[PDB]
Amino acid sequence: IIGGEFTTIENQPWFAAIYRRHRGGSVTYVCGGSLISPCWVISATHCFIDYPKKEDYIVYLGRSRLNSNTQGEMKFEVENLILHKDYSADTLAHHNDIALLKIRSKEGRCAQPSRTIQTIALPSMYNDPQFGTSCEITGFGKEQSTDYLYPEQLKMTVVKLISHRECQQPHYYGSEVTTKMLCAADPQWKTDSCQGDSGGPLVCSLQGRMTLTGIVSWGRGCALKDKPGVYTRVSHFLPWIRSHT
Ligand SMILES: COc1ncc(-c2nc(C(=O)NC(=N)N)c(N)nc2N)c(OC)n1
Repeated sequence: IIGGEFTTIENQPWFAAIYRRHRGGSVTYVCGGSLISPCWVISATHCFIDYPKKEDYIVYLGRSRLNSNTQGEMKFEVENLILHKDYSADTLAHHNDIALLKIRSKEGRCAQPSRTIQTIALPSMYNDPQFGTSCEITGFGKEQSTDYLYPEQLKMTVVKLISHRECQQPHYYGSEVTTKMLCAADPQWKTDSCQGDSGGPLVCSLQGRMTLTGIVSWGRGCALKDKPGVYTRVSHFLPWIRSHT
């Protein structure tokens, strides 16, 4: 997250931190996700496509920090790793950049909800906010594009929905963007998601309800003029989400 502000897990209690085991026992951060039900986290397929084996991954919930334990957190193995059959990688774009992780603990359990651990609602079918709507994004990704390190503390910021007609322009992303994608950005290009934020939530207030409108997917740079952040448009995948769960 370029710009924005620091936060803790209580503000975004559905945020999931996804890590990978290494040969030689290193554990590195991979991607954010969102708890949509006690046993299901949702995320981006591109996060996992190079290491598509479930035993390599660990999911944490209720965790506000990258390399220290947060009081109250729950740790899971991935019982099930579901990548979208129609995934494709463009030069920038990712199509169908959506994945599901089934989580179960060493003791064999799913998430118990708490002050630090809650679910996020999914949108109603094909129902998105108007462009110009402010939504919020969360993740452990870089604070600047040049940074080598990821922040140790979870961050969030605000970006505004951009119309497809507008994202569709050349000047912008041209045809790279599709109707199964959304674009969002700061009017000044002052704040954005960046590397490390992929798979995390884009949450919008919809009918007085906090709703998972998008999943951080791609962009050209972070926080640059005419290069919004691109998000998997969740309201176009509900049957996929419903079937595989
Ligand atoms: C050298 O150009 C370049 N720079 C950054 C990314 C980049 N962007 C994002 C992202 O989400 N950006 C955004 N929302 N604005 C991401 N999660 N990860 C990445 N590595 C990239 O993509 C290959 N290319």
